[PDB]
Amino acid sequence: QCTVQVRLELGHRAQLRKKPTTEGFTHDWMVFVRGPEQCDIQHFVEKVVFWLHDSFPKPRRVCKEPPYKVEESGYAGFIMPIEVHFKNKEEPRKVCFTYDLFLNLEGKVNHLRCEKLTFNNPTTEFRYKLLRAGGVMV
Ligand SMILES: Cc1ccc(C(=O)Nc2ccc3nc(CN4CCCCC4)[nH]c3c2)cc1I
Repeated sequence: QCTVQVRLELGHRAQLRKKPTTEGFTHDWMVFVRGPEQCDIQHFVEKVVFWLHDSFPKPRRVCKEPPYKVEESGYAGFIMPIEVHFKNKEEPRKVCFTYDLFLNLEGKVNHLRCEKLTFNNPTTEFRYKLLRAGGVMV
């Protein structure tokens, strides 16, 4: 009976371009998954999959190593599913967030969403990956 908590930070920045691109993109944005300061989520994260709006080319964007992010331009916000896959042999194998990639049509957005994962009775192997990433026993 051991519990290990880890923290993920999901976020995005978005800025209204001074002048739109020749292709009518009004906004640059960047979305990411990371750990807090001094933690290393690559120890227990296999890959992060960002599911972009179906209008984007290759909207299944995968990062297998850090940084777990996508940098894009576009013209609108949307709801972006983000799957974080674990280096876990048992359940849960992954967690899915629905991320609100919203834009400020009149300027800049800099948003952070903090997600605390609780793993009950991880395998010895996966427990090792969580604590090495900076996870805490509860
Ligand atoms: C409700 C909605 C929200 C966002 C988009 C959008 O911005 N789509 C989009 C579609 C294609 C794109 N292509 C780029 C520019 N490239 C993409 C490939 C890598 C280099 C940058 N940005 C793109 C943005 C479309 C809709 I309707």
